[PDB]
Amino acid sequence: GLTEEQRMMIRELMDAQMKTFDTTFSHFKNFRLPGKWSQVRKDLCSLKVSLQLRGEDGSVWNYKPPADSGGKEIFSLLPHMADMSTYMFKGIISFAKVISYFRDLPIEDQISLLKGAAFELCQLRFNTVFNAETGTWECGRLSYCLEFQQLLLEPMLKFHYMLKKLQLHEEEYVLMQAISLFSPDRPGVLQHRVVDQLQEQFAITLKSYIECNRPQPAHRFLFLKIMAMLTELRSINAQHTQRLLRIQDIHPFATPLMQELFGI
Ligand SMILES: C[C@H](Sc1nc(N)cc(Cl)n1)c1cc2ccoc2cn1
Repeated sequence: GLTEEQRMMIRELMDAQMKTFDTTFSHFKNFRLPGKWSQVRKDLCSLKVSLQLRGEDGSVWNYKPPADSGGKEIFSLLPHMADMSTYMFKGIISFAKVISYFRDLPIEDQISLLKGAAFELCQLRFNTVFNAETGTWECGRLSYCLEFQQLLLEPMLKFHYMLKKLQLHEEEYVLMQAISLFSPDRPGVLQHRVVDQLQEQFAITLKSYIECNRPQPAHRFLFLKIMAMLTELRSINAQHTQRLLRIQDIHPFATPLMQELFGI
């Protein structure tokens, strides 16, 4: 069964998540909206989605993006998306700051862990508003709807659908976020021991929490189907840091906060 320590660890996680996650994005506003190596900088074709705003008043605005052609007109969705990253990243920074195990680390190590994990916890805070029947991320009054339902050739997508299929609980979707924020192997971490011991506690609690609350055959090898997911999320996260730095190197759009995160 679960111990008192584990129960208190999940409760601090769940608490921090409640307090710092706006699942309806009420406080997301005043954000922008669409009015050589380039070769590759057509990295934007992979992250292309149609966007929908409802008002409230009953209105609907819908944006359908263009087609890679000529050159520009594809950046037409780099300012708003950056606004969304910034809204997200701040929720993720508040999440970390309000966990005692995190506030206890030295400042320089908090900054290391945030820069390693911000993406990963976003993409997780995002799987839970993902709708895999319609392929869309329901962000409150905002929708980002995916434009062959077999092009999960896109890592990110192939990872959103897989994750979704697991039907994790809020306690899961939370512990996976601890496990990923506390990675000892992140550039610039000093207290590599403490952090490794912390991760190790978060894992064993996830594993107990599953063997305690999921006896069904569908849930077998789950804890591991989950750990491998995280290992994968680390890779997608590298591939996109890189992709994102390319776009930025030729068409600067990162907010200050994203500059801090990526050390620009
Ligand atoms: C906002 C980013 S895309 C993005 N595009 C850029 N050009 C730069 C940056 Cl920094 N981010 C995003 C949005 C959603 C919505 C659902 O899942 C998501 C995962 N990531």
